[PDB]
This record gives sequence, C-alpha cells and structure tokens, in this order.
Amino acid sequence: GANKTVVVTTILESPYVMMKKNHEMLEGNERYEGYCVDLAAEIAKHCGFKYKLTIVGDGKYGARDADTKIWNGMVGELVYGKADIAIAPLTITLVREEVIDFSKPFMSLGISIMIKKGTPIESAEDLSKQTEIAYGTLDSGSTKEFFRRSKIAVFDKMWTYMRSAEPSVFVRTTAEGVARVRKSKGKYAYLLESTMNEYIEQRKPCDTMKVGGNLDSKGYGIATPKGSSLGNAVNLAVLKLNEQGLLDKLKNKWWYDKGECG
Amino acid sequence: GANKTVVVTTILESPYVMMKKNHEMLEGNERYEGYCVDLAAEIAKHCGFKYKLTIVGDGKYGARDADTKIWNGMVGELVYGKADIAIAPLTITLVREEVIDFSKPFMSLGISIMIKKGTPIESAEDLSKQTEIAYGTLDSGSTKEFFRRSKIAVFDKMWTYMRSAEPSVFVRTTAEGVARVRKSKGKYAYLLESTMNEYIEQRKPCDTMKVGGNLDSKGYGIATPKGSSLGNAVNLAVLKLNEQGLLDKLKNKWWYDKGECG
Ligand SMILES: N[C@@H](CC(=O)O)C(=O)O
Ligand SMILES: N[C@@H](CC(=O)O)C(=O)O
Ligand SMILES: [Cl-]
Ligand SMILES: [Cl-]
Ligand SMILES: [Li+]
Ligand SMILES: [Li+]
Repeated sequence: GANKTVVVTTILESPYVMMKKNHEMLEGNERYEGYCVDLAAEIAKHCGFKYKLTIVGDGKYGARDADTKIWNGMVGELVYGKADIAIAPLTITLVREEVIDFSKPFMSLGISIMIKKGTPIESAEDLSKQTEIAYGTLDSGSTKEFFRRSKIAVFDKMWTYMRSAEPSVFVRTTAEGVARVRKSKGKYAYLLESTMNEYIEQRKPCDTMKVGGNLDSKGYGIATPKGSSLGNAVNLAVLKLNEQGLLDKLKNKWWYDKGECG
Repeated sequence: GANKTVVVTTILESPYVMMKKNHEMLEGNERYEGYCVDLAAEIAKHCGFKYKLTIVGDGKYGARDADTKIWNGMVGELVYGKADIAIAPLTITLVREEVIDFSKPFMSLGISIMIKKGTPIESAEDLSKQTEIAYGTLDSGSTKEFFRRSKIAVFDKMWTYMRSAEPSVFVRTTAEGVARVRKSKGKYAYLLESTMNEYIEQRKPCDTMKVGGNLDSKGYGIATPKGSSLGNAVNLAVLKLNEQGLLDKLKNKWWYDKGECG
C-alpha cells in the first residue's frame, strides 16, 4: 500500500497547460505552465500525493469509437489504466460520467462562437441560416457531440450542415481552429468553449472575438478511473479551493493578467 | 425491496417552489409550482420513482450548530433520515458534501448584491467602505457561511461589520430580505444568490436590481443521504436533462417568461 507517484494525464491547451518557451532546458513537471499546472500542484498538496504530468499521447479530449467502442484521448488514458487522474479542461458529460469519475466542477463554461473581427455573424441562428461563412468544431470532444446529438432545431440544422460540409469544417486541435479563423478572412467561424474563446480574444494579434451568448452551460471536472479511491479527496480539494478563492485567483492569473490586447 | 414513494424535501423559494394561489383547493404535489417542481417530475420520470413533495419544516437550507453539532434545514432532513432526496436550490459546499451526496450541479450561481433602485452602491467594495447603507444575508445557508469563513480582505471586512451590526442585518428568509430592501428607502442592501436576485428584478413592483459582478461561482445540486443508492441515477438524470436542453427550457420558463417588468 506504498505511496505511488500519481500519473496525471493532461492536454496542451492554452492557458491550461502550455510548454514553457525554454522547455528543452527543463525536466519533468517544470517543462509546463498554466492554470491546470497550478491547479495540479494545489490538488496534490491538499490530497497528499506526488505526481508526474504527462501529455495525452493522441492530443485528444476523449470520445468512443462507434464500432470498436474504444475510447481515445484523456478519457481513454483513464479507462485503460494508463493514468491515475486527468487534470485538464475536461468537460463533464453523461457519456463520460458513465465510464470515469468526476469531481464537482472547477470551472464553468459553454459552447460559444469565435469569429474574425468584422465577420457579420452575431448568433448561432445567424450561422445556421447561411453557408458563405463556413463553421465547425474540434474533433473527439464534447462540442462536436453536442451538435451531433442535439434535437434543438437551430443546432440540428448546424450539425446537418457541418457533417456534410466540404472541405471538412472539423479540426484536430483548438490551435488549428483558431488558425483557420485567423487565415480565412472572415469565411470561417469556430465553435469552441467560452473559456478558450475568452482567452484567445485577449492574445495578440487580437483579431478574434467571442460573439453572442453561450449555447449551453456545463463544467470541467477533475477525472479519475471509475471507483478510484483518489476521487473523494480530489473532490473535497476542488470544493475547498473554490471556497478559499484559489480558483478565482488562478482564473485572473491566466486570463486577465495574461491580457495582451490592452 | 419494494418500490417506496420517495420523500422529497424542498423549500418555498421563488421561482423554485411556490404555493399556487389556489393551493387550498388542491392536494399533494399539485399544491406547488416552480422550477424545482418541474425538475422533480423530470428526475422522477428518468429514475423511475414516485414521490411526495414536502416543505422543510423549519424553512431553512441547512447549517450545523457549532455546539450541538445538529444540522437544521433540508440538510438536516437528509442527515437524520426524514427525507430521501432534496430537490431545491441547495448550494454545493465543502461542509455539506462531507455529510450528504450531491449530483453534479443543475444550475450555476454566485453571491450577488440586491439594491433598491437608485441606491449609490455598485460593488462589494463600495458596501465595505461605508455604513450608512446597512447590508446583510440569509441565516442558515451558504451565503452567510461564505462571509464568515472568508479570508479575502473585502469580504472579511464585510463580515466584521455584519456580525456586530445593530439592529441585526440577518434575515430568516429571502422574502424577508427583499421586503427589507424594498421598505428601507435605499438604506439596506441584501446579499443573495444571483439566481434569486435576477428573478426578483423582473417581478413587480420592479424596484430592485442586481448590481456589480458575482462575488463567487458555485452550483446547486440535487442531494441525497450519504451512500444512498438513488444518487447514481439522479446524477445521470441531471446530466441527461442538461444535455437535452431541458434545464435551459425550465430556466426560460420560470425566469424570463415570468418577467413582469417588461
Ligand atoms: N473541453 C472539451 C473540448 C471541446 O470539445 O470543446 C472536451 O472535454 O471534450
Ligand atoms: N442556496 C443557499 C441559500 C443562501 O445562503 O443563499 C443555500 O443552499 O444555503
Ligand atoms: Cl467558473
Ligand atoms: Cl446555469
Ligand atoms: Li446547462
Ligand atoms: Li468559483
């Protein structure tokens, strides 16, 4: 029953986990910085464990293949026994809750629209009623699944377009989506979680923005393999850190103190 | 192992649970209406149980006495075996999570400031720096505990004032707090959760408003006695109802379709 170093799976997603510019000079956990790097240190301190940060091998959040039923991404790392905990912007969803355990949420968010500044779109309804401006989502995460499973008219219409659009409107990483918005001269809009959208709006070159309200409301949770004894302590730590204002401090540190757009 | 009617504890708090105007003509669950009445019906349908709504006897959310260590309110009803589930705007907190089980949250909120229109206050900092305008909170809930336990300078200053203020700035129910704001000619401001503040701002006589940002961020959860077998199904139902847009529909029904202030 010896104490064992906890293997943490996480994902390179700004400002949650980022490679320090000089990462090749550094070793181990010191290579990384961000909101989730700081949160991992706090959770570990409050739960009394030592840990090793690892970046998910496939760069994905996690989805299940319809035919093989195999989970990929961080969810897969937990499900198949490769990691002990995921500390990442991992959205709590019904399908995931059935296969992994989640803390109460450490951050709230909703799906939102990113545009290149000046794009004549203000809402999901606006996007759904036109095709000149292409729009899409990240693969292998909760946002794509939201559209695929929606029975709400506007979102069904959006999914109906996205699933058949040529060329593909889907991207492998948030960075790819943002690059496509920036390089498409207003002819691509990107659907992504409000947290990431709000961060990117305050980073140079300051050419994107969030428009409209959020399309839904949900949260990120710290995930553990189903039935793991670590889950109880981690959940209490999230609640304690929230109540002591630490999560709000980290939000301010990594979003608004990081603002470059004045 | 016979199916047993589930006893639901809840609280009279608008627009979550309200007595219908003609309640004396009605019996049982039909006496009540509101967001949590609708949510209870949906949760029960998705979990396959029958239920009886009961209003918490002491009219309280739930706190533990420092000396006797006895829990009151809805929390007490669960802890001492008087109810099987609480379906109410019951805030998920560390101290409660240790004694009862909670679903993932069904609604997000934060502590907020209610003023009578025209009161010269825009922030918690503003309140903390003066005493002409008295301010307080509800007894026996999470908002009072937030201030009592805060180590954040502005909130500690506020608690330092509130705890010794004469006459008392604390109230037994939200309705009492709102009445005091309305009747105090701008000389009382009330600290309460944003959800309730936003509802009341859209009800006649349309003389109150929310000012400033929220002071914190947290959620309401459906609560069960610790270890209850019902908790798993209830949690999945909350997630499913969120994902299918039902919670958003209920929010719109009970807040904005209920708007009387045009
Ligand atoms: N945070 C999301 C990523 C997305 O799909 O927007 C997830 O957990 O899958
Ligand atoms: N909803 C809160 C009430 C409050 O204190 O504002 C609770 O659960 O205690
Ligand atoms: Cl948040
Ligand atoms: Cl919400
Ligand atoms: Li939601
Ligand atoms: Li928070």
